[PDB]
Amino acid sequence: EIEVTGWEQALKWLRSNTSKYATATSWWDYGYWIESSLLGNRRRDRDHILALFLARDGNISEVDFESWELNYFIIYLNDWAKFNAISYLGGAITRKEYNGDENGRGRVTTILLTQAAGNVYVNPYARIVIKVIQQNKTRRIAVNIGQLECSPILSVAFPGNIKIKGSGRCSDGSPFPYVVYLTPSLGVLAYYKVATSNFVKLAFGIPTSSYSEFAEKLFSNFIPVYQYGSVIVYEFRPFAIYKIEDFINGTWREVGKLSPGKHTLRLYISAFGRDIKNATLYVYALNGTKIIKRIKVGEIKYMNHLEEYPIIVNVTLPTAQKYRFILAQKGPVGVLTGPVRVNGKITNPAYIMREGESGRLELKVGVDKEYTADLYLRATFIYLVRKGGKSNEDYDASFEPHMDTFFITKLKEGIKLRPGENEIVVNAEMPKNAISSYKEKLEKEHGDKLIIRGIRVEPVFIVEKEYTMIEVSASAPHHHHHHHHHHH
Ligand SMILES: [Ca+2]
Ligand SMILES: [Cl-]
Repeated sequence: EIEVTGWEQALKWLRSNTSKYATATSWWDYGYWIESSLLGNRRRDRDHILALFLARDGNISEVDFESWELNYFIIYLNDWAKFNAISYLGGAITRKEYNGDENGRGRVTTILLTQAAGNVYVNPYARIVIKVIQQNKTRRIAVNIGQLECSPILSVAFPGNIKIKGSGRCSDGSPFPYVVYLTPSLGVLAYYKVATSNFVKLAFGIPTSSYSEFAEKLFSNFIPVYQYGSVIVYEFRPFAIYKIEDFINGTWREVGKLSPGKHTLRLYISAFGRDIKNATLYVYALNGTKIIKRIKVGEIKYMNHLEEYPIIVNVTLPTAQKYRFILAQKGPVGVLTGPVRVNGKITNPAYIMREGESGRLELKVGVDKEYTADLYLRATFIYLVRKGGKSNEDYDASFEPHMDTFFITKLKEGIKLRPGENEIVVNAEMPKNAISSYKEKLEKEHGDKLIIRGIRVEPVFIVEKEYTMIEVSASAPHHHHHHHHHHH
């Protein structure tokens, strides 16, 4: 029997259900041979940022995917096999842990999977058997790896969230710094530094985080829209609502569906990687795919994406099949649909111009709807900052990735974009020192601890953009159906 990975089905899905201007990304380069007119994103500086997302948890894992115009993020269960690399590249583990020190010793297995085989979990190839033992009025998890038995730091069974401590030691006496997650069909064995990583959450639906509320927020930013085999396609919503409360007969109640009529709602907002600024809230009433009313319900001048707070609104919802909550604010749209030229010449679309340069810049960009855009030149620095070790060459070093973006210069106000391809022509001036200036700043701040991994200079179209925060089904509005005998 063939092993279906899920990839063939997932790409087919993406091709049939998403805009031709949508951006998908992934760890693995499946699909590299697919031909497009698109010079945009369908998936090595960005590797550190992908890994930063996947290998980490909480605040530091909040990467600004919006600046990439990211639409879909593909999670592949088989990436456990690449997880040391991802952990290393994302700053979760040291070089030593990643693949051994200079004597090939000390390497760590970040993620191992076991298959449920009734009451017990196995991986033949790794010679692993995980089982629950009952001894001394109590439960414990035993991980057997060859002849030695091992006690995980912590184990958590799902469904349940049933926590159960252990020693973090083997019968050997030797350390066992692993966490176990038991699900109905998988047993995940994770090294402690990556036990609550986002990959573990999204690959295996484990709702754990070292941080309070973080798993719940994450799941509103990444919506499973399709799955097959070992592939889950998540839609990215940078601004999302993870919990709504209706104020009902004097107390707040968590709600699923909403009835038409007046409501007072408390919206719990998760902002992922970027702040809310000068934002308007809406509700769009929808019948199927038709939008029948747009209602402004609020504004948010500013919310910090690391310290978000609930928002109270009052709304009269008309009758409709479902309600879509929208956040509108400034952000990027447009995918490059042909090559980019400076002064007649084809240039790199990731490095449009060097500091000091000048000239006619020619872009062709595709958008899904009409907008009025401003065009900027935007810089992106992806770099590493050594944490630990006494040198970039020391094996006890880990490297923490960073991504800073800033707008270098505005090139044009009030471009009218049209659904489909748009040809754009403008005069462009790179200030000398735009890049070097920032490079020096980082150098001065971090010293030898700094490794720059990528610098980009990119054209970016800024518009009032609509973001989908959540979709809520309407409830039936009342309240025998013999009315239809001998009808039609
Ligand atoms: Ca956040
Ligand atoms: Cl941006």
